Amino acid sequence: SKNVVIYADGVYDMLHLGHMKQLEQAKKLFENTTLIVGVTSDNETKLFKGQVVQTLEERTETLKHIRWVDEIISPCPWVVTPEFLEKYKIDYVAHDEDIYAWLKRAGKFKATQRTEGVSTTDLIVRILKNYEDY
Amino acid sequence: SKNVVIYADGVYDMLHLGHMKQLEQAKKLFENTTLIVGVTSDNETKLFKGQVVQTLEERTETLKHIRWVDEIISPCPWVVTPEFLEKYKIDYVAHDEDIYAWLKRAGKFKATQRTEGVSTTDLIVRILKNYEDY
Repeated sequence: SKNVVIYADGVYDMLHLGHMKQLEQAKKLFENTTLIVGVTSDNETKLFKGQVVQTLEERTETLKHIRWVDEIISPCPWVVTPEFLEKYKIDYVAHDEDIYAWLKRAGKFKATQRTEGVSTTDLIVRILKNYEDY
Repeated sequence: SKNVVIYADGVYDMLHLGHMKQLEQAKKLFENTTLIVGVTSDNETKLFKGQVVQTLEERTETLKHIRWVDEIISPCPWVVTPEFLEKYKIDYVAHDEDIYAWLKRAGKFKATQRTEGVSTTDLIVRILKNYEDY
């Protein structure tokens, strides 16, 4: 079947299994896909969302090693526009008032899911529990 | 050119960029390769090497998402033997008195390098420095 261009964006700070499973899900939405991953800039992420440990260059370099990632746009725009989708010939946007209503209206919204309890910060908590409060 | 089977093993706890670059280097030792990655068991790692945060299943599941990894042996043997290399038709073993002298003697040892300062635990230290001692 025809190749389908999928776009997923995010911060991808401290990349963990949860991110990887979400990228896998986006890559597998159709039989033959090109998965483009957008990595948000350092300044926009901190201004609008919150703190980031790794720089754009670090977060991008790590994603390059993930088998589902076909292309990376780094930095990506903070807000997806219809002209952005036109410019990169994106067929669907994958991700987890409604600022995405236009995407759904256009038939280009594909839902993916988050995995709880697999984050990098979750592992640090596990390490700490070897140390009894008393 | 002919396909070359490469074997790299390790713990791969809290997989980070350093691991990923080492896997990439092993995968790229020749033009056409099959990279087999061995993931050490939980009990042998703790007995002989030291503490592990993630279980075998977790460490293995994460490696499955790395683009350089063609096959995984999980758990792998703690000590590589000549019969192991025969059994999986391994051409070279890649990794960073000399218990590996027989590998070098056989022409099957390929060196790879470690990256300093990119580990998961290094990121936690960076987080903590936002908090002044005083």
